[PDB]
Amino acid sequence: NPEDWFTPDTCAYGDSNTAWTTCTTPGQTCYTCCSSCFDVVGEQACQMSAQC
Repeated sequence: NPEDWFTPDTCAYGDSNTAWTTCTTPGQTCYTCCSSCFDVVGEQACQMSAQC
């Protein structure tokens, strides 16, 4: 679940919500943020949910 998979050690975000939602919206970092803000478990779950 996308609170759990959050890796703030490398995500410039303090909220797993704001993080996931960045990764699933057009910004500077949509789909790729799934990789650079979540563990591999959250990555695939985000990269399958991430539509810019």
